[PDB]
Amino acid sequence: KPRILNSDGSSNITRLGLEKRGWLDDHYHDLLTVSWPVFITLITGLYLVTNALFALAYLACGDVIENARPGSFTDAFFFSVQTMATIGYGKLIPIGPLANTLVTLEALCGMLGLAVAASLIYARFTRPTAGVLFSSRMVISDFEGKPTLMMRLANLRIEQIIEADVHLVLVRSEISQEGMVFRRFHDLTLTRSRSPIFSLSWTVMHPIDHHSPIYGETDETLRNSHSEFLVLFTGHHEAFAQNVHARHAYSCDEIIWGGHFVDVFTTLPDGRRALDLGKFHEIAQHHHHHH
Amino acid sequence: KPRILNSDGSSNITRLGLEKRGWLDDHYHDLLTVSWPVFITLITGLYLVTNALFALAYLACGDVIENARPGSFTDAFFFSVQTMATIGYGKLIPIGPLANTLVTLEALCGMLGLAVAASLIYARFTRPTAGVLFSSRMVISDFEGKPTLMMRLANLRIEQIIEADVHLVLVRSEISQEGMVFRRFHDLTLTRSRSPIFSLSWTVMHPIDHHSPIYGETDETLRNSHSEFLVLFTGHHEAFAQNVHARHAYSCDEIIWGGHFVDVFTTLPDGRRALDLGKFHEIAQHHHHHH
Amino acid sequence: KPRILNSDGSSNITRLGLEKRGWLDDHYHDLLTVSWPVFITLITGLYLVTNALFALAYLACGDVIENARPGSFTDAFFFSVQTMATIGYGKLIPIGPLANTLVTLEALCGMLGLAVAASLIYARFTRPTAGVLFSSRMVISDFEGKPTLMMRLANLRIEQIIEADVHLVLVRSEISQEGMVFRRFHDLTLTRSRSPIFSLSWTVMHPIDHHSPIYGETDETLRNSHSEFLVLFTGHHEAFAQNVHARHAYSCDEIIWGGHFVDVFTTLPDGRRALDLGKFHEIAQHHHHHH
Amino acid sequence: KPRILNSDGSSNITRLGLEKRGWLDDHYHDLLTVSWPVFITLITGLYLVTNALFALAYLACGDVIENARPGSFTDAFFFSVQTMATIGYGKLIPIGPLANTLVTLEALCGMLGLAVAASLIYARFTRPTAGVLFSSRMVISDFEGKPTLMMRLANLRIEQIIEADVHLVLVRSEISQEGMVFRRFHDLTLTRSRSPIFSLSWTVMHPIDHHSPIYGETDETLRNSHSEFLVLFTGHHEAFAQNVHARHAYSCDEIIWGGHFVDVFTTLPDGRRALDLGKFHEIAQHHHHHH
Ligand SMILES: [Cl-]
Ligand SMILES: [Cl-]
Ligand SMILES: [K+]
Ligand SMILES: [K+]
Ligand SMILES: [K+]
Ligand SMILES: [K+]
Ligand SMILES: [K+]
Repeated sequence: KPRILNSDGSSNITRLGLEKRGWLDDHYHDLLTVSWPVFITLITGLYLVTNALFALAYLACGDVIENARPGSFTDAFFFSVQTMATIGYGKLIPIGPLANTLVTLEALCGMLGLAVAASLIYARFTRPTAGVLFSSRMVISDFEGKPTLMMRLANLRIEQIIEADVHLVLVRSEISQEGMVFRRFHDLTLTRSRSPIFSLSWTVMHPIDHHSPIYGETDETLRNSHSEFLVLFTGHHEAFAQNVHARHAYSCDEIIWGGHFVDVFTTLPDGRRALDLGKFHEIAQHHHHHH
Repeated sequence: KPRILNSDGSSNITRLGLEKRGWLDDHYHDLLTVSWPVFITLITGLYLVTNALFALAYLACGDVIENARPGSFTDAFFFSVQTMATIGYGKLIPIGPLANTLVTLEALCGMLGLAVAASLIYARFTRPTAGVLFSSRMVISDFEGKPTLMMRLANLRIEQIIEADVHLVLVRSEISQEGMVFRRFHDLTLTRSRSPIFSLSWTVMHPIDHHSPIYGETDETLRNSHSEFLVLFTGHHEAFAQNVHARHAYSCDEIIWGGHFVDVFTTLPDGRRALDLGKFHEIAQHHHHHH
Repeated sequence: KPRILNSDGSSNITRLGLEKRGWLDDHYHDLLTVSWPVFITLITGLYLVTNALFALAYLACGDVIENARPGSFTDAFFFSVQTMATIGYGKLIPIGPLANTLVTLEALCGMLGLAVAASLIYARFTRPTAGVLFSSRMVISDFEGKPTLMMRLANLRIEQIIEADVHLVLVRSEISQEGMVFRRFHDLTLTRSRSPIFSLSWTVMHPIDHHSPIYGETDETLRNSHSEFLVLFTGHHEAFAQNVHARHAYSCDEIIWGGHFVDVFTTLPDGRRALDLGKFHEIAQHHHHHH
Repeated sequence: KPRILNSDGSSNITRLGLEKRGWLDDHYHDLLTVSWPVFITLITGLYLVTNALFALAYLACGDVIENARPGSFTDAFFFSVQTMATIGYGKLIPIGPLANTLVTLEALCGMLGLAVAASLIYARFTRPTAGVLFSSRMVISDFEGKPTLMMRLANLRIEQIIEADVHLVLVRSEISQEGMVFRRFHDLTLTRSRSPIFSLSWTVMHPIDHHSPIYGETDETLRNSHSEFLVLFTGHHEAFAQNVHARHAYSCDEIIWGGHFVDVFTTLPDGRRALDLGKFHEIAQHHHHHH
């Protein structure tokens, strides 16, 4: 049993091609992902090499930086750094027609330099994360007189997410009248799918009624169709004053028949009502007798 | 009677944990909240203690700043300030291999320095506020032949909010067939929940009909379930050319049975039609006779 | 007959209060509206006064700018300009403990200076406009066998608006069973309210059927209720790769009973199919005979 | 047979007018479209011709730049470049009342200069692209016992698009009871129009049932009405942490009656499950016998 969706809801499918690419994915399309400290290294790195190059560029021009040593790389490099940052001390003024032309070019570079560098930082850099915890398991047990598929999520930060949508989706292999076998998605209807203010915990619920794609199914039948469940969550995070997304996926064998999530809200001596996420993945079962 | 939601719709529940944190909540996740004047202080402060440091850094290098006094902090500090701002007067040029290397590092810093500082300012700094006033009370009284749960809201600014949604929500403790007591959310249907152009005042209305979760309830029964009402409002503000959110919460004892909001629109000698928010929280009751 | 909504769908109602204000409406809440050329003046202006002040600040410190004339404002001012821009020529270096402290403060100022100035520009400055033309009139005439309320809109730019929503809304004075007279909004159902790709012209249509709030109404009855129609349009503009909004309002006497918009699409010798907005406000009527 | 919508869903219709323009379309309304390398040229170019100008401006003032040659353009130009970038070496200080006034003006320019330049870059520059491939053809064939209009789309990048909407739309010429011929849009209902996580491939499907605008139509009848199909796709791209849009259009003769898309998912020796976009446009037909 290989898994079509990973737990984080990434696709396992291998992709085939080697030709074109996202314009701007990389001309984030193709930096704004890797960790903060790394990001800085890269910009730092790029900052140096760029300078050390213009440095190399002045030298190959001659002894054309005043008050500089003959053909010295450090002196020049620092003049470069001193040109690009736009520090312009003066002691190291340019010389002639050429050096000066590299100057105005080098200034331009550090200017855009700064802009791009600003864009990234803001882009990140923004992309905020949702701090949403999904339960490691699902359960099917009775609620309001129906067997109900359930799972739950928690908000890991103190800030509030408002206008929160969850979508719970069955994915499985089906056969058509026409004898074609395909992979189909079903949007399980939830007792409730919109929570206007998500702040603590949320048990999402699919009553398996006669209208449910999983009516009359069992573990065995679910495994036969290699059924999986995909959960997508979204919301506007008060913290970032921005939007957030989280996904997660579950396979059949992560569905506990009969289970009940343990209550996650507590009452305490200090602070009264509380919420203990230590219990978030806890599920109760009734264990049957042996002989 | 302790309150589960505060008037501002913040949650009263105590949260339990002490382990992880929002990546970027603080690496706004963890500044862009505190007041303008404060923000400036902080950046000002940071600006100083970063300079003073590099200052300390040059000194611990030796008498390595030219035209500077021996081991003087002020002179150096100013050279720092003069390096980071990228002012580069020149009179205070760096000395040797080391100082110069701190320089290029210090320039980088003030560069990102500027970018971050720009990001924050724009981030704020944006997050605009909705200037929405909620009535201090709710009422239940007859409209179009049904008892109706009502409350109202007003736009506190001259700008217009377009595409405005309100969601009015009953939260209460219920018992399931299976003898489990939980807290449930109901979306009260509104005679109208979308207002395409919100500009003045808006009375939001829940006709308590047979389909209403509060059909046949009374003050007594509402208190019994510790019922609360949560209101979320959102919209695109023409002002900021951006989105806005406001919430508020009400308990049972802020529902006035029989009350009628007072009309808030006026006709006047000058300007004709007007709107008086002075009367926004005013509610009419019929008082019954004593003996 | 005074008008409750203006043609541009602004509210005519006078607003009453004089106490609080939008935090950031103005601390755009309270610049990013006035025209480009004006914007520049203001920043230019602000740029000068700020400098001329720090100038005044150095002087009141003494003859503390080197190579400057005694107590001269121009010299100082230029040193200020030379400090704030972070030009730092050098010929005009600061003097002592105090001047230098104004320096680091002045640099900070021009830094934020630049950031704010950047934020605004981007904010504007963004807020893009929709170039949407609304017809000066509405018409009620027969379409598909029903009298139909209609009006139309055109896209004034070459770019495309995608995902376009229009909302057409009756506003009028009504009376409740309970003898209260209020102003009510009705969302007229449109044959079609979503146009996924708005690019040329769009006649929006409300079939007055038995379900319509304006079933059996007439000019006379519409005027009695001081009925108005409010139109809100929104969409994502391909141009700005951003969102856009437009509104407009119509009173009774801008509804032409019997009228038909003139066809606005043409066929031509050159370019074949065309679209002539010169005809956009043209309406056909049948004029009855005299004696 | 001329085509009303092109394959990319641009409109073929000629537009008529020559009077007003988008405020900011160009005052992106009217730069942020042309290719990266080009963009840089333009800013580079602009950077130069703004400097050369101020250069010309100083000269026409006299020999007013110190340490500069008499009336030399290069020297001045570089002083310009050295003023605008805010490099401020010093060796080339300004002279008198006038030069200095051009200075503070030139600094302002390079300041806004930088801000605008930063805005554009971020604006671009953002507008991210969707990397969505549409099948070159449509098909009508039986699925679940109904003839079904189908086509499919694929994600060309490794990143995921979440909350993806597709809208498939019949456009054709119709005649009203009132003998008026117009162009009408129909929203074909899809067996599924929202895909919460689009990542690989998606066959979009319109079961032609009794409720379908294309019930009982044929190639002949479709051509008669000059029917076209328009597809709009949108989604939030995880990559850019932003939104994306793609459209495409199809005419009658790009609908293959009886065809079946070839399965695009594969199983392999290495990596097991894969997806081959090489087969994306492949369609199966049953070819009938000759004599
Ligand atoms: Cl499907
Ligand atoms: Cl209403
Ligand atoms: K400088
Ligand atoms: K200098
Ligand atoms: K500088
Ligand atoms: K300088
Ligand atoms: K000097």
